[PDB]
This record gives sequence, C-alpha cells and structure tokens, in this order.
Amino acid sequence: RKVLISDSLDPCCRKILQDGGLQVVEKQNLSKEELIAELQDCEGLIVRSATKVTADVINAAEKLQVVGRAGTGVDNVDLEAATRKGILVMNTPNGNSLSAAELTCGMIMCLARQIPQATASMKDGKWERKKFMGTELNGKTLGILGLGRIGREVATRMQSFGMKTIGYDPIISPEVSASFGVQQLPLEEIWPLCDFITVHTPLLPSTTGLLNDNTFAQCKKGVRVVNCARGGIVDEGALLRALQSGQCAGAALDVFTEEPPRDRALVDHENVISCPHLGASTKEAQSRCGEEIAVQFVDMVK
Amino acid sequence: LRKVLISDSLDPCCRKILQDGGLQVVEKQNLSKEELIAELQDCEGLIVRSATKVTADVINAAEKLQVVGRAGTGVDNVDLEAATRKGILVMNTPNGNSLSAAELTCGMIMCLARQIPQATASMKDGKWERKKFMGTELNGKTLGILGLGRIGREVATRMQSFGMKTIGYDPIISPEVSASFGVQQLPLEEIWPLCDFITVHTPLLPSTTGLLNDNTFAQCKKGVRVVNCARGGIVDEGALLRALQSGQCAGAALDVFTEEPPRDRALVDHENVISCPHLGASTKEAQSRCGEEIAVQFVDMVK
Ligand SMILES: Cn1c(C(=O)NC2(c3ccc([C@H](C(=O)O)c4cccnc4)cc3)COC2)cc2c(Cl)c(Cl)ccc21
Ligand SMILES: Cn1c(C(=O)NC2(c3ccc([C@H](C(=O)O)c4cccnc4)cc3)COC2)cc2c(Cl)c(Cl)ccc21
Repeated sequence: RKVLISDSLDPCCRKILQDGGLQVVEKQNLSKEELIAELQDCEGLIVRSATKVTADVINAAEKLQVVGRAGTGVDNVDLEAATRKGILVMNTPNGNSLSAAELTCGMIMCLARQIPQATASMKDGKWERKKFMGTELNGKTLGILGLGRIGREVATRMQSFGMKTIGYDPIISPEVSASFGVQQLPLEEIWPLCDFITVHTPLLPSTTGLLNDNTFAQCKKGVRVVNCARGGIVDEGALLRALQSGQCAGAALDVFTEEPPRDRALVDHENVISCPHLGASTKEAQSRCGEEIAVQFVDMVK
Repeated sequence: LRKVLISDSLDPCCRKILQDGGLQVVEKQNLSKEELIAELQDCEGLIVRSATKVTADVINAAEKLQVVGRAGTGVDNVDLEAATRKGILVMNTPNGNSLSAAELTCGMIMCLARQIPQATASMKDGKWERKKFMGTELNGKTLGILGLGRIGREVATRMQSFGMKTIGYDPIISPEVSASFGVQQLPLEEIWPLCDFITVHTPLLPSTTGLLNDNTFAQCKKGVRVVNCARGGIVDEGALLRALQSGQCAGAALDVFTEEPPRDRALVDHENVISCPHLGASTKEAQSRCGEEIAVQFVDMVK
C-alpha cells in the first residue's frame, strides 16, 4: 500500500499510482543510507538507471515486497539478493523499444556521413570539403545481431533506405525473422557480408564480447559498428584496435562497460560517435515506461 | 574538339571513359589562375567539380576553350553570361546525386531529434549529461517536405518508415501524385502550424528565396526544427538565427549556405545548429556516377 519513486521519473507515474489508491514519495539522487532509512515503511520501490538496488539495500528493507524499473532491463538490481527475499522485480519491456531503434538509425546515418565530425569541424571554423567523403546506404548490407523488438524496428526503418538486413538470433526462427525482412545466417557467415553491423541483445555470457579481435578480423575491411544495447556486447578494447588498424572504419556507442566511462580511449578517437546513454532519453518513452510500470503495481492491488 | 583537362579531384573512372572514348586528358589539381590559363592554351574541353571557379577572366584568356563540363548538379561556379558570349557549351550531371542528398537529409532529421552531434562533442570533451539531452521520438510526429521532386519523395518514403506524417507542398506536382508516395499536400499557410519538422528540397528561385523568413517562422509550432540540404537561402539565414534565439526554432541542420564557405559564422556557432561543408553529393558512390555521366556526354558528341 506504500511506494517510493527514487529517481527523476515522468510525473504521470506518481499520478497513476495515487490514482490507483496508494501513498507515494517522489525523492531524487538519494544516498545509500538515506535510501534504506526512507524505505523502512515502503512496500514498493520504483527506480530508473541512477538508483543501484545493492545486496545491502534489499536486506535493510524488512517490508520491501516489490521493485519496479521504469526502463529496459534490470542491470541495476541484485537479482540473486532479490529472489532470496522472495521479492518481485517488474519491468517495462514495450515502452522504450522505439526510442532506442531511432537513435540506432541516427548512429548508422551519422557513421555513413560523419555528421557529428563535420559539425565539430565546422563549429571549430573549418571548411574541409576536400576530404569528408561518406557512404550511400542504398544497396549496402546491415547486420542486425538480436532480432528482438528493437532489432526488427531498426530493420524495417533501414530497409526503407534500401539496405540489405541480414542478421542472427538464436531464439527467433528464420521463418519469423524473414517476416520483417531480416534473412538469418550463422555468425561465421555474417561478418564478411556486412558494411554495417548493429547489436540489439541483452548482456549475457552468450553475448559478451560478441565482437572481439577474432570476429572483427572476419569482417569486411572498413566495416562500421553501432552499440545502442548494452556495454561490452562489443569488446571495447577489441574495437579500439580495429579503428587503429582500419579494420573498423568507424563506430557509434550509446553504452559502456563502466557508466560513466573511466576508459576514455574510444570516445576520444576521431571515428567514434558517442552519447551519454540517450536510448531512452525522450519525454515520449519515459512517460510510456512510467505509465506501464505504475499500471503493473496497481493491477496486483486488485 | 579532342583534348580535355580535369582540373579537380574527380573519380578515376572519368579520365578512363574519356580516353576510352578516344581523346587526350590531363588530370591536374589545386591549380592557380595563371597556372590554369597556361595549361588550358591547347585544351578544347575542361571538366571541373565545385573547387575550380571558371571566372569571367579565365574564359576570355582561353582562346581554344569550346566546352566546360561539371561533375555535379548545378554550375554556380561557371560564369554563364561570359560562357554564352564566347559560344562555349556548359554541361552538368543532374541525375547522379538524388539518393545521396536524401540520406544526409534523414541523417539531419534524426541528428536534430536526438542531438547526436551535440552528444559526441560533449562526450568527446569527457562529459556525461543524460539528465540534459532529452530528445524526440519521430514516431507519430509531423514532417513538412517543401519540394516534392526526386529527393523530396525519397526523403518522404524513408521518414514514413519511422512512422512520421509526411505533409508537403509543391505547386508543380499534383495532390494525386504526391498522395501516391504518402505525402498529403496542403497550402503553405496550413503547413507551418502542423509541423514538428520541416525540410526543403526546391531549386533556388525568387518565389522560393527566403521561403522560411521572420513571417513563416512565426506561423510554425513553437520548437519546430528545420533542415536545409538543398540551396543556401531557401531558409533566410538571418531569419533562422532569431528563431533559434527566441526558441520559436528548437534547432536546425544546414548543408548549404548563401556564401560557401560562410563568413557570417553566427548560425554554425549556435549550440542547436548541425552543419556540414556541403556533403549532400560527398559519397564515393555518387561522384563516380557523376564523373561517369559527364565523361559519357563529352564522348557522346564526338560520335
Ligand atoms: C538470448 N539471446 C537473444 C535474445 O534474447 N533474443 C530475444 C530478444 C528479446 C528481447 C530483446 C530486447 C528487446 O528487443 O526488447 C532487447 C534488445 C536490445 C537490448 N536489450 C534488450 C532482445 C532479444 C528474441 O527473443 C529473445 C539474442 C541473442 C544473441 Cl544475438 C546472441 Cl549472439 C546470444 C544470445 C541471445
Ligand atoms: C519550381 N518549383 C518546384 C519544382 O520544380 N518542383 C519539382 C522539383 C523537381 C526537382 C527538384 C530538384 C530535385 O529534387 O532533384 C532539386 C531539389 C533540391 C535542389 N535543387 C534541385 C526540385 C523540385 C517537383 O516536380 C518539379 C517546386 C517549387 C516550390 Cl515548393 C516553390 Cl515554393 C516554388 C517553386 C517551385
């Protein structure tokens, strides 16, 4: 009967909760001990990416029955510690997909034409039309690794620019991938066909370092890569050397191993487009998330 | 009618198809005015990109110059008055460009929606502000396309796939044909207030110069965003500047300027302006198609 929203979340969350009929507490940038103390009579907790629901927090929260996350994934909640105290963890699987898919297509275009590089150049007062030569997407081959919701939204968009969408996903059948115009192949057959590769998988052991020194070497010379999913699906170290060799012509990253990143080797490279994790950074999405999570809480109050 | 000079960095395949046709060629680069004239003194033809400027003076010092080709669309770097006076032919390559321009345009729109160039310049400076850079979901938003030519319809079919409403205006193409690639046509006065995004794909005309001006900008939605990848001044540079400063315009993307390169560095420098040194036709894919399509035209008239 009492929830706490611990992060900057769309107003409409708190509304639909009270609308449902339970107390709420909008707080922000709270400290670990400040959080626990506030939590000590709250049945629910909703969080964004800021709040980290550690082992310690869950065990200091004697009343905590449920932990909702207004976003995609739960990479900021101890699931081991969660399942131990029989706690529920709630998610917002739909209401974020589109925003992430768009930023991704942004990246691909931005990579093809070096728009961010040209702006930073022009902004410094330089007219370098001698050499900023980019690529026509029409008739090029894009490789999508992770034919989830985001993966298929990215595919249908970049289809319209006349790109070949070949991809790989071990859950989805060739019959269903084909049904949104992505032809499926085994990984070893994908690397050499691609001029562009984007990744849309959760961070798993089966996925970690999916692009590494070894895959990068099987790729077309001057392939270009977009990580808007999770940090490390593309091995950060590995990419760095692929850019330095020219095996990789350029790369776009919305996500890092450390967030925010200490290893500022990549960001700083002249062929790296970067963003401080903006895949869900839209009024449109956070409202749909914030709405879809607050529903799930009220839904189970019957 | 039998010896040509290529004065710019042009795709190798140009010189090939020329000699292939059966006439001498001279691939030179970054030539000086007097260095050019001297080299030209036994060349019937000249092929150029955007770099070389075929001034009044050059044409009149070139007693043998019969023809001037341009590997691109437009010839805003050749004195046409001085050209027609000496009975010289001027050729260009209007086709081999459309797609490259359409893509950069969609680039701009996304880049504007999500501030990708701003985020890179920020990250590149070592900054993580995710609380700051809230952008827009294109899904269900309205794009206004002014100039439903080739480029205009390629831009429309692409941004449709993101789930945008494509309303546009073009006085040449009928509502019946615009509708047939998913652009609903409306009179200009009724377009400004519906748009969250406006791009322009028209030639430079007096009827189109300053198409976006203090007056149109004011009838737009507060925080509209604008893309000029067509010609400098279709969007009044001065007018835009004040629209960004007021917030009537939330941001702008420019591939084209009144002066190229631009002296008035007021716009470029604004924090919500994405800018490019005229890269709409800056793709290996296009310059080859241009370079190929021009060398054809030269050989075609040799028989
Ligand atoms: C488990 N797994 C998946 C996978 O999880 N695929 C499915 C999937 C479902 C939902 C998503 C999410 C989504 O699209 O909503 C998603 C996208 C991007 C980042 N994080 C989450 C992603 C993938 C399709 O049914 C499940 C792809 C995948 C790949 Cl490409 C490899 Cl190589 C290894 C393991 C993999
Ligand atoms: C002459 N004219 C046209 C016009 O020429 N429209 C058509 C057109 C055809 C071809 C183009 C060209 C093209 O799309 O390739 C073009 C685009 C951008 C820059 N330079 C040339 C532009 C427009 C559509 O069928 C012809 C639109 C137009 C408009 Cl919207 C105004 Cl407001 C004033 C005069 C105008």
